[PDB]
Amino acid sequence: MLNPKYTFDTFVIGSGNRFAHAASLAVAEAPAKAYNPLFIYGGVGLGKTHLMHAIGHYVIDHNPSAKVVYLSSEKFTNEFINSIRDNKAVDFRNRYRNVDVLLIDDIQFLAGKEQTQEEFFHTFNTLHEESKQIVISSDRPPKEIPTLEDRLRSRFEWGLITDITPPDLETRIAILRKKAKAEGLDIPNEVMLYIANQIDSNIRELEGALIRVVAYSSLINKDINADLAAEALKD
Amino acid sequence: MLNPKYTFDTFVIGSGNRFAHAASLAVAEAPAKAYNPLFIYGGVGLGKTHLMHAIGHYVIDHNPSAKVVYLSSEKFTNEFINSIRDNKAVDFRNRYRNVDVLLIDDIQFLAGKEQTQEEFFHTFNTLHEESKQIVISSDRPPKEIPTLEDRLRSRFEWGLITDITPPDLETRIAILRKKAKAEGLDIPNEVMLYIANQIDSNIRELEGALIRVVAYSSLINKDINADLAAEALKD
Amino acid sequence: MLNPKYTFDTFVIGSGNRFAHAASLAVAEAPAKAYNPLFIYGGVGLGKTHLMHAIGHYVIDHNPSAKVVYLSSEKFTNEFINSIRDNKAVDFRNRYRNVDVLLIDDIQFLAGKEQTQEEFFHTFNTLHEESKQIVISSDRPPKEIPTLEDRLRSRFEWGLITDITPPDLETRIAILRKKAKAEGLDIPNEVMLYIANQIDSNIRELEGALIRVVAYSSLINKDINADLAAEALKD
Amino acid sequence: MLNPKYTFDTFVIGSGNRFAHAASLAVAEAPAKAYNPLFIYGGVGLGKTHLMHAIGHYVIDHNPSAKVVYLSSEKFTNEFINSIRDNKAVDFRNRYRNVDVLLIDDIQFLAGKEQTQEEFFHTFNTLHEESKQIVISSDRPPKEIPTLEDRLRSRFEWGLITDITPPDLETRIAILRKKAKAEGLDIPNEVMLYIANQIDSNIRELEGALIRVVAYSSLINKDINADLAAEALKD
Amino acid sequence: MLNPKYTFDTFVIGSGNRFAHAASLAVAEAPAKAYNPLFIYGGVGLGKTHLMHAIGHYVIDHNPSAKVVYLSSEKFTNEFINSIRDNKAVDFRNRYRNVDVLLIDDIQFLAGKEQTQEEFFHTFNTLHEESKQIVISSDRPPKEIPTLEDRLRSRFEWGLITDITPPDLETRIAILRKKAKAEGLDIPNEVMLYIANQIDSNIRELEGALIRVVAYSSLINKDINADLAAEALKD
Ligand SMILES: Nc1ncnc2c1ncn2[C@@H]1O[C@H](COP(=O)(O)OP(=O)(O)NP(=O)(O)O)[C@@H](O)[C@H]1O
Ligand SMILES: Nc1ncnc2c1ncn2[C@@H]1O[C@H](COP(=O)(O)OP(=O)(O)NP(=O)(O)O)[C@@H](O)[C@H]1O
Ligand SMILES: Nc1ncnc2c1ncn2[C@@H]1O[C@H](COP(=O)(O)OP(=O)(O)NP(=O)(O)O)[C@@H](O)[C@H]1O
Ligand SMILES: Nc1ncnc2c1ncn2[C@@H]1O[C@H](COP(=O)(O)OP(=O)(O)NP(=O)(O)O)[C@@H](O)[C@H]1O
Ligand SMILES: Nc1ncnc2c1ncn2[C@@H]1O[C@H](COP(=O)(O)OP(=O)(O)NP(=O)(O)O)[C@@H](O)[C@H]1O
Ligand SMILES: [K+]
Ligand SMILES: [K+]
Ligand SMILES: [K+]
Ligand SMILES: [K+]
Ligand SMILES: [K+]
Ligand SMILES: [K+]
Ligand SMILES: [K+]
Ligand SMILES: [K+]
Ligand SMILES: [K+]
Ligand SMILES: [Mg+2]
Ligand SMILES: [Mg+2]
Ligand SMILES: [Mg+2]
Ligand SMILES: [Mg+2]
Ligand SMILES: [Mg+2]
Repeated sequence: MLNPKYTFDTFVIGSGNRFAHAASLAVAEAPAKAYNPLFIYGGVGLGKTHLMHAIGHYVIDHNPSAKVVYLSSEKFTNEFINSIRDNKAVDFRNRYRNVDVLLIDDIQFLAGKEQTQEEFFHTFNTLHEESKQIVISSDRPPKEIPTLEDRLRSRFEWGLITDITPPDLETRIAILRKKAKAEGLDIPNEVMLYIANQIDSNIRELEGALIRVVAYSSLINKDINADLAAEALKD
Repeated sequence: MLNPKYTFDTFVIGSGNRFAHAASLAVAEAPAKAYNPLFIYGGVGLGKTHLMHAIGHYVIDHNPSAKVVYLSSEKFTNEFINSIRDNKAVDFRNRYRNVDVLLIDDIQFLAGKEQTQEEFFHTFNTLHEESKQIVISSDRPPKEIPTLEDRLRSRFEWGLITDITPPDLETRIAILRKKAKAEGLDIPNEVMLYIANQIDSNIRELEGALIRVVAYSSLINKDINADLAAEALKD
Repeated sequence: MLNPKYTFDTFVIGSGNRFAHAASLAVAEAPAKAYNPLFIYGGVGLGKTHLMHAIGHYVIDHNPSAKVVYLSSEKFTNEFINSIRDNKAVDFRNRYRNVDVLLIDDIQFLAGKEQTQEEFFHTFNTLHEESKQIVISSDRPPKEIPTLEDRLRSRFEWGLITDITPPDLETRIAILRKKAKAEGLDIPNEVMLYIANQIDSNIRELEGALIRVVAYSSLINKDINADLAAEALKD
Repeated sequence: MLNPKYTFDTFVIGSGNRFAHAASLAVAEAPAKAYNPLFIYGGVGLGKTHLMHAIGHYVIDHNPSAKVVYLSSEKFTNEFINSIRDNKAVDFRNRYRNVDVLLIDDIQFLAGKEQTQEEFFHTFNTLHEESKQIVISSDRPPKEIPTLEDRLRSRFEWGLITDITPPDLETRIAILRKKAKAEGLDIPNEVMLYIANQIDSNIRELEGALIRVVAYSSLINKDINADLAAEALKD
Repeated sequence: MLNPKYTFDTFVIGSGNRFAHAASLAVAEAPAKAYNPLFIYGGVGLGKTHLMHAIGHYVIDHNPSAKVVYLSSEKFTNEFINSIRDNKAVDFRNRYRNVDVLLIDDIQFLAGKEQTQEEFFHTFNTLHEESKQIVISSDRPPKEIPTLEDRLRSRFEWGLITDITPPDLETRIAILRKKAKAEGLDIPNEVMLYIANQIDSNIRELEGALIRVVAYSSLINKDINADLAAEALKD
């Protein structure tokens, strides 16, 4: 279930993510003991899911008996709605109310879902009173999620809330050198600089702009440089 | 489900398609470990579908367990809309969210299909965060697909993007020669030159010209030469 | 569904239709495995529809388990538009995308019909990719059909195109002789020769001129000869 | 729907209309199995409509399940254009394309109605390939109808064409006697002979002459002879 | 709608209007069953319009269910041209093709209106084929109306034509008597005989003379005598 590229070690710290990283490690090192719940929000492609998976690995790599479960809220909704239609709701509860860490991603996808919101509420309360770790990610802070009840907003606000903001030029370059290290790549700093300057959006667009430049250098079998990089990225 | 005619074998490589060929061979050699997702775009009849079936053919033969699925985005839409009407959404999701390689063709037909775009978003995230191969083809790069949410455009720009451009005279001649050898046809080079020189459009029109010339030869029982070829293609 | 008077047995082969007839029979004997698609074009009354029924009969008679559908693009347009109004698009698609042989007459009636063009595109792609025979006819070649997208034009050009031209004096007579033979009639050669010489337009006008000669004869109850003929066809 | 005065029995056969009569009777006796289509043309007031209603009477009397529709091409035009404005085109098609016999009068009023012509085209084709009788009347041969496409002219010439030419004096007398007999009148021969001699135009003008002679007789309470006829028709 | 003073009860029969009167009553007693159409022609101020209104009143009085419409051809022309501009021709056809009796006055004003002619043709055929009464008035017989097509003039001649000729002295006297009885005046036969002798033209001028003579008498305050009449009309 846990993408194995998404560790603390592959996660680059910058000003924009420092809080969320420190909170995520606090929680990993001391599950249910440090911050419960941890609520992480922020814009598209900024590492929410990466951090959530990093908390996961850390906890498992340190307690092989720990029942650790990641899933988007869309998947939590689908399994729940199913258990009602198939009358096996008792089996959905024995699953999700007895995990040791619950990592639930993108809770904004519960908007306009009266029933799944309620079931998430009862799941949240059970896990909290049983000293289990809850980690929720969102694209926006609890106040800005519509159709949400006070009682549920109130529990999202009860632990630590951290935001993630987009990285600067320097941080984008550090994210580029980190993926390049991961595949043994010798790349000039003028290239990274050039790439990071064009792509100031999400680390996916960024990750992708690098994959291209390299793959192209490989096809034409020529050394990587800002002349090549710019050619590979016109389109 | 896969065309036996569309393999890496029957695919002639030229300057217009070298990138997409290499990318597709890499993806095929290393499912999910090389480029994920791979996104291929280009004009009419230049080998996108062929390259996608080529990836399928190779993976199934280097891993007879792998679940490999090819479909147009229009079939993905129809099957999805159906699954909601006949209240079997769980069966649609069991299939598309649990494949090892998804080959999804002509992604632009999700233009202005808000529900299906969202269903494809979650399908994508499930497969990518579980190291499954996504290959996506389009008639255009992600920045140019209308209605396309920016949430997906980004996921399309996150792996490798390759385009294919129309093959030159030399590659068209080589596509003709390759089709002829496969039907066991002995055809003079001057005829392949004649055909390749008149048809500079798409490879579908190029195959059609050869089929016409062969059929008109067979009908008038005369050996294939450049006078016959010009006679058979006048209209 | 199919005209029992429209078979290979009743189709007269001349230089003007040798190519279309040869193609139609190859398709009929080896469906999906000789030429696919087959595109037949030609002016008014030259046996396009006759040849498409003849392929229907041949395939049905030789494989009773084959799903063979003949229809005009006009009926395809109305059945589609209707399936949309009645929320029954899925019933349409289950029919036209699962046949073994699609015989679709007069595709020029899709000029100006963008929604149905897209629907025929998707039907074409599904049938071709699943090794099903497509046969399309037209009053003109693909490049002369207005409003057609390049992706659809290219699909019409990808198999064998065959044109039909107006039959010569020898073939007109052969056609008159064949109609007469079927209708138990007995007619001097000078009569066929006179009719054959006067009607050089379409086989409809030709059949019609034989029908008036026979009818004028039956009326004034005198036996058929050149003088009666010229009297009958005085127009 | 049909005129009870317009039968084969009430129709006076001359040499100018012998051929239309025979063909009409043949059609009536064997619908869809004798002449299909039957195309009748001729000048004003020579019994085209009479002959069409006569076909309709004969078929309905020998087959109560037969669906027989008589209408002018101008009524076909107004019902079509309305069915488009009122979005009920499928309701018009259900009517006209499933009749057993279609009797359409004065086809020349389709001249300059390119949309209606096309709908009639598709109506013709549907009715023809399902073995339904078509009967068309015109004031002129298919060739002489302006704006008519080739594909439609060709279909009008595919069956039996029959002209009707104005009646001779013997037939004009034979007809005046039929109308007089139909009203139980006793009228001297010299009266018919006088009228038939002064009126050589259309049977409408004949009928109106007899009506004037007879109305004048009854007004001035004197018997009908040549002198009174001559006095009544002075203008 | 209609003139309450134009009845059978106020129409003075004489030898000049005998035939037209008989025919108009014959039609009124037996709508669509005695003469269809009825064509009335004749010079100025001879009671054509009066007869047409009298038919109307009689039909309405004996049948409250009956749809009777009187109008000038000029009102028909204008309402029809208006219907085309306003795209409401369907509304024009609904009105005029579904009446039980159509009284259309002064048909000659259709001369030169080729478009209105055709509309009146089709209207005529529809009313006629559905056994509705058509009454047409004119200043001249059909052959003398210009621009009229053969097929329309034919239909004007298919029924009864009645001419009206100017009235004699006895009838002029009787008309004056009847107008004078209507107003409740004691006018000596000497006066009526003076007016009738001097006014031999149309009954409008005849009515005009009486109105002057009466008004002259009212002003001078002198009983009406034949010398008072001579001076009143002196100019
Ligand atoms: N700080 C970081 N260091 C290294 N890689 C990073 C960092 N932030 C993001 N990435 C990479 O960027 C990609 C997107 O990260 P992800 O964890 O999916 O972001 P997200 O905020 O969860 N996106 P979304 O759900 O669309 O709003 C992954 O490949 C991450 O490893
Ligand atoms: N490089 C090539 N060598 C051999 N055959 C080729 C090549 N490129 C395309 N073809 C053939 O061309 C035809 C069309 O290829 P296909 O892969 O369907 O193109 P496409 O890019 O998918 N077209 P479209 O989906 O309309 O934009 C097939 O018969 C292929 O076999
Ligand atoms: N070669 C032929 N031998 C015998 N009959 C023929 C031949 N060609 C045409 N006909 C007859 O001609 C008539 C019209 O043929 P059909 O196949 O309908 O023409 P088409 O090309 O489909 N015309 P159109 O659809 O108007 O563009 C039918 O009765 C056919 O049987
Ligand atoms: N041969 C005939 N014998 C008897 N009555 C006839 C004959 N021909 C025409 N009539 C009568 O003439 C009148 C008009 O004939 P009809 O059948 O309407 O002619 P038409 O050819 O349709 N006229 P049109 O549409 O203006 O060209 C009717 O009253 C018919 O019954
Ligand atoms: N025979 C009649 N008896 C009494 N009044 C009559 C007679 N003929 C005409 N009139 C009167 O004369 C006037 C004109 O009659 P009207 O019916 O309009 O004539 P017309 O033929 O319609 N004229 P026009 O339309 O100019 O060609 C009205 O007041 C009628 O009542
Ligand atoms: K709740
Ligand atoms: K949708
Ligand atoms: K050669
Ligand atoms: K094939
Ligand atoms: K359409
Ligand atoms: K299309
Ligand atoms: K047409
Ligand atoms: K005439
Ligand atoms: K007219
Ligand atoms: Mg995420
Ligand atoms: Mg493709
Ligand atoms: Mg045809
Ligand atoms: Mg008629
Ligand atoms: Mg008047």
